[PDB]
Amino acid sequence: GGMRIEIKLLPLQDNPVIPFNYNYELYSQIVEKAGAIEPRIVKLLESPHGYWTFSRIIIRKREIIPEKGIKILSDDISLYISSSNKEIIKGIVEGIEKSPEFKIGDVGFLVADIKALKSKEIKNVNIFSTLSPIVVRTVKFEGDKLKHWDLYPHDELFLDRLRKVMLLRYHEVMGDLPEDKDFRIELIKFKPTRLIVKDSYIRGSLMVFRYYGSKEIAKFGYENGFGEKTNLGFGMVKIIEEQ
Repeated sequence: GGMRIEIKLLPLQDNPVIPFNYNYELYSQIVEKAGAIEPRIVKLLESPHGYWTFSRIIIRKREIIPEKGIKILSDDISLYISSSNKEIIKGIVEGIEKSPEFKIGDVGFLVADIKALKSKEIKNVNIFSTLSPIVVRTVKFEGDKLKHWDLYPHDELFLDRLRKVMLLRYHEVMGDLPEDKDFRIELIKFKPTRLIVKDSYIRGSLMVFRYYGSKEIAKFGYENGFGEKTNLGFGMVKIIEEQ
């Protein structure tokens, strides 16, 4: 069943401005903290198959400062993390309880609280909303090397690519392919995003979509994120009753 948690963050400085592209730095700290308590889950945490996922830092009141970052205008800040593997979550929770400080750019944060969220029931039909951008890629030509091409819901290959990615990740993480491998989605809301992850741009979709199909895959995406690069802080979604 895995677990989903909410981490409340308290900035040490007032009205700080954090950079927009903090994914790799945040990812690194979580892995570093979890590894200190259980070196054996580091391999799972760093695997590109996405054994877990995390959201973007959710700030209740923010202001986008072009060419500077995100200006925090509130102490109500949350970071959500999820995984189908309870052992991963316990490693992360314990790791953070022991080392409660996070550095995002030049802004420091203190973990103010860690709460387990209720894992909602997953059905054959669900309305999902992104907490972090969904990344779905394909391979396109670029000189003498294969370059990854980021897709969006309006792209013809999006759905088939998403389907393949989910099946591949499910096999690696769960151990075998899901009995029901089929699903479709219908876009409700959409906005493209671009983020630098370590040294490269990763383009994804912030979106609200209705999912139809395989319950096994819906549950997997809900717990481990939809799409690719989930362990780097992508593809996390929440369930909404109607929106």
